[PDB]
Amino acid sequence: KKYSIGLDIGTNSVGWAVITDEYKVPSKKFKVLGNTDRHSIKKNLIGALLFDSGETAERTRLKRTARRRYTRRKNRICYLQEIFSNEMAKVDDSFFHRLEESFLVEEDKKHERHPIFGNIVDEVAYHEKYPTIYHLRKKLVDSTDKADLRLIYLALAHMIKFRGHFLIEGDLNPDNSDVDKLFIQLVQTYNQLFEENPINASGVDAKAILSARLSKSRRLENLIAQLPGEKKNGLFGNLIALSLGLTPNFKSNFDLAEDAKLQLSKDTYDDDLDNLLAQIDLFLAAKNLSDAILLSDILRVNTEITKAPLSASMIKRYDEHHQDLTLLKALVRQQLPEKYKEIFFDQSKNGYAGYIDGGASQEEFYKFIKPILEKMDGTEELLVKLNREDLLRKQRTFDNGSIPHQIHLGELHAILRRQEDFYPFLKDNREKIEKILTFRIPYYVGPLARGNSRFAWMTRKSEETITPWNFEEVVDKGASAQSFIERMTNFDKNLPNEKVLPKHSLLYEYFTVYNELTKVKYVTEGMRKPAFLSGEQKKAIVDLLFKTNRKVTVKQLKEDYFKKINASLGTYHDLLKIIKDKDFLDNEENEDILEDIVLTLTLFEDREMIEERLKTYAHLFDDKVMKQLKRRRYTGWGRLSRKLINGIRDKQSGKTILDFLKSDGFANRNFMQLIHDDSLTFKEDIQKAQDSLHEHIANLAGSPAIKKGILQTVKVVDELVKVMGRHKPENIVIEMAREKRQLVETRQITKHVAQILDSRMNTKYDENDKLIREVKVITLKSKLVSDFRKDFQFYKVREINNYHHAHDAYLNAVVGTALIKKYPKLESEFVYKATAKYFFYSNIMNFFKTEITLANGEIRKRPLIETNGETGEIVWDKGRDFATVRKVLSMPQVNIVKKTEVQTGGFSKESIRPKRNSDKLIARKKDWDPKKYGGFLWPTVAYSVLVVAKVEKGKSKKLKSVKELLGITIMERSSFEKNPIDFLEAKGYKEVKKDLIIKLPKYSLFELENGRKRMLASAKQLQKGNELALPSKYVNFLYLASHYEKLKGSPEDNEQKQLFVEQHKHYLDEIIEQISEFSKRVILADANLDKVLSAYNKHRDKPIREQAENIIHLFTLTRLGAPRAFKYFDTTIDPKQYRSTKEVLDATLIHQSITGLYETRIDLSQLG
RNA sequence: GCAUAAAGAUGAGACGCGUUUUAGAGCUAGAAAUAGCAAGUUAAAAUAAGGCUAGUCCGUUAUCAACUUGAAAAAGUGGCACCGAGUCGGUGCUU
DNA sequence: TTGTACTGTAGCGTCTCATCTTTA
DNA sequence: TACAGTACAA
Repeated sequence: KKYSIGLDIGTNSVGWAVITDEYKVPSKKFKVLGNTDRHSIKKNLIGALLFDSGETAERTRLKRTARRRYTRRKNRICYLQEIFSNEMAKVDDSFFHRLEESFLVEEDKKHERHPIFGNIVDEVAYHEKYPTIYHLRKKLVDSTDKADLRLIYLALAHMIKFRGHFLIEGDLNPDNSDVDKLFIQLVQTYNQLFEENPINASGVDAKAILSARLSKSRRLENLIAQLPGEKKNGLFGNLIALSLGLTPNFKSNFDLAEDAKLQLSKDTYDDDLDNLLAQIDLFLAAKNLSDAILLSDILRVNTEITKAPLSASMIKRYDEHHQDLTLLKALVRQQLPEKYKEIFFDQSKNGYAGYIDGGASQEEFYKFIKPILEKMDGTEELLVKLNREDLLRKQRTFDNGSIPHQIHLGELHAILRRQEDFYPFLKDNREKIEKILTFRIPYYVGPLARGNSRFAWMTRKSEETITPWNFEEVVDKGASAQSFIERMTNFDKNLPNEKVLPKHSLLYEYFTVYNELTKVKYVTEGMRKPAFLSGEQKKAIVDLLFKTNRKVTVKQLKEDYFKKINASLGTYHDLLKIIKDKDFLDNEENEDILEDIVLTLTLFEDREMIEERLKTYAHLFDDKVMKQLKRRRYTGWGRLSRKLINGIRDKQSGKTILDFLKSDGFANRNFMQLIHDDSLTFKEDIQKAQDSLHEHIANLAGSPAIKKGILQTVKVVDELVKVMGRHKPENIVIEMAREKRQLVETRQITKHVAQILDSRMNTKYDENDKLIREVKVITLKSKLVSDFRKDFQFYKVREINNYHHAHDAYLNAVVGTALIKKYPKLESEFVYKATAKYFFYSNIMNFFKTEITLANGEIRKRPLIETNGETGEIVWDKGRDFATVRKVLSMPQVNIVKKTEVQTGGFSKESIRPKRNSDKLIARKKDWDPKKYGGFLWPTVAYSVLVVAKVEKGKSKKLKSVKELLGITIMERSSFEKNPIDFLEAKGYKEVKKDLIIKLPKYSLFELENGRKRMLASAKQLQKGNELALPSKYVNFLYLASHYEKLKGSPEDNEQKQLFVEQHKHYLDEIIEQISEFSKRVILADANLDKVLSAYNKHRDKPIREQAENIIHLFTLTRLGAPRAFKYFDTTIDPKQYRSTKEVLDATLIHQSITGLYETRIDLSQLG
């Protein structure tokens, strides 16, 4: 009467089985609903549920940030146009409207088709004058003429729209660092500080380290070669620590005024050089070198002194492109005149035309043109330009990601500074335009929402619209920066209402050192029995050692104190070398505000909000010591709150928990032992400190991929309980996969299972016990059932069918129950040192084996009947039990369910196809007709919809009644579910029968003649749906065959398996018969099938291993799901696609429940 | 609990490309189908259609068999034993 | 004039910062 | 892998 549910959870499957206490799987007649004639169907209680993998929220987040970036960039351009509008209205007022209209075709425009100047002659004169935008930018930076206001807008908008990265946070200016040589300036500044003035000889110094990975192995030698040496690490002769600090902190080499540990930084050189900058320079020339190295790396050499180096570099790129284009054209004319048409005219060959007008990248163009350029002569400098990747370049390439925003800011500042005198409004709000360019939302502020986002945490002081100008007096940056951290650091697991402390808390580190000092016991001459460290001894250990040094050694008790009378307190040592007062550290009277200091230096990292938090302590401290504290910075958070640390007194000892850790006398108790005890009043308070599955699924943290596996397992268990007449099982057996995103997600998809199933299943209790254990949830490791498979010839072959999930589940259930009934006293080990446990798990399994062999090559015998022994009940019966297992594995009917899903995601594929006279193109925008503008293709159908209505076909318009499938794409889903009838009537259908509309998601199952099933992949595509239930003998033979010598068993055993697979060669022809019969009944791919037969016939002489391996490959023909392309020995067999859904409109639609036991068949041929 | 690993999540702020349509007067010999030649590097705009609480916000993760109640949330709906096994069949009790 | 049947398409490279988490 | 685009076949 009782039973047990076995489960095998995966990332793409949930295998379920129901066994009774003698390992048989029962079967029941289930009621069939619907309008078909069949009223009851026999089904076995074993099966699997398949689904598509659950996806992480990553891609959605990336596209969301891209959306926000485009919105904010368009807002930047709108701010700049708002600035320009009043004066633009006085000169060519339609200008911004033409720029907005630019995308439209010639007929859709409402102004002249030429955007910039609004007529042909001025537009072509402009494009002849400035071939690129960079010519215009350099002209506006350098020339001193009053320019047309439109050109000013074009340049400023081009800098503001595409504006470079923000990684370099210093206020870099390139014009002081344009030159590649700085050696003489650095050496002059050196010897006016270090009065030597030795004989010196100049040399270029920036590029010389750019030749290699920047390191001293070049530099010490080259700098001694530059300046005649009196030192080696402090010559100030282009030493690398001036260019970039060392990544490990190291003290100053030939220091200027004070000892300080230099570091690689772009955040602290404006502060940590207070050896001078708070008391007053080599470091000026040093930072000039520091700019110079990457600036020469990212700008080409400038021999003319211009204020716009980036525009000049791009002009140089353009000019060399033009020269090499002319040269290459002439050369391929005069040497290879038949290749000229292919290179410069055919735009699909990766030539020059395919590099400009086609879609070939620079690398593809180089790879194509290298043989052409090399087989010629006179093309040598072009070849070296190609080897340096500098041949026929473009002004906007993939490697413009190195330009910092400072260079664009310099060019924009130069343009405004030149042109302010002729247009006064440009001078009146130059700062505003520079702010538009330079502004970023801080990462700790997040989206600028008004309470309508689920991603925002910002709090605003006022309620005005946030522009880049009033951002500092509308956003409470302090509170927002706080909430950026507070939303992330979780509460403690015990009292989930208080935020945890920082890990560098004095209280938390006190807790840690006292916790792992509490259970330190010393055995010595002074006592005959071991005693733990008393509170005085723990005090002495902390006070002498921890409060002076971070490392620990307990031996001071034996060597000093008894005559005299993974632990650290790092923050105490830090604050003792900063404040340098031991009193104010040991003074607990202000320890709360000391923790406030630690908390603020943990919450905040941007410097002035740290100072903002230390305004309130200005009266405690003098100015230089907050200059010392602001440089300190703490990272990481403690695991438990302050209420558990200091907000509680025990009702028996009278002590706070940290007082026990400080002093619990002898018989010391640690933190965990304290809170696990109920005689001390902690456990009941923790239980008092403590309601839906769908949140319990989430706050048990992990990716949203866990939710599918766990939740489908839970719903399977719920419906399986419902199937058995609400009678709860006595066991549930869980695969755990303990001893690869699939495996780590799988282990997360198994860890939660025992908790959720035990909490859901066992819910009734009494006054004597607060849970009556009724459903023992067993946890098993995969090794157990894997050894059970490989030890009694129950081999799995994953390629044949999806029955292996259900079979694995059944195996989990049988070995789990048969394990705990043999060893009842070991419930507390499975039911909800490493080598010893490994040997335990290795030697537990042998009780199944009739013959047991030790690690001695000798024999012992075990009886056929296994018994518990504590009570004589039989728990395994060698014989009928193996017969039962083989019978269950050989069953042909297993409930395999593909979970039907309404598809969600992108509207279509992301590439934008060119224009065509086609109706399949999806409009990019409401007014943008794709016949003129192009659009997207491959839309994704959300779910199909069976309709039955009249359509007006024939040039004689009259109503033929029709019934056909229709694909409701993700774009149309909302407009369809709003009102299906009007949407269908807009699709042309007329007199739609509203009650006959059937929503069909993906993998909707239909049954056809001969029991041939098809899964609806879309309105225009089907999938295979049946399972080849190949008998157990053939799968055993195939596993023993395809792994022919990699089996690695003991010698005589693998040899007799060798002769067995040799002796049963006819199984190959029998499996060919099985696949041919199944594929002629259900797969209906004749050409692929007789290709398979012919390829099998032509390789009958091949060895058993290779033949069997290709037979394993052969099951891709009959597999459930999409038709795939497989290969035999030689031939690659392309799939027969099921590319028409006319076939299922007269079939039996099957509505399977999650277990698949409850069905609702709808015969579609009786509709319309 | 801490130290020593690794693998993975969730969120925010930025950058550079790419694609698309338009603008950058193509010339000559010609009924031309055309053929020769010249040119090519850049810009604007969009970058899920869109939505309304109109924010420098939100729009691709998760959830979803059918049927009966329920706006929704949700709740509810399907007899058993035995002999067999080509995707489940048969026989026998029961209302 | 419209159903099969075959080869072909399919947005991606980072960077700065936060916190977590499970399994050894 | 599910559409799409050419190119047979009615």
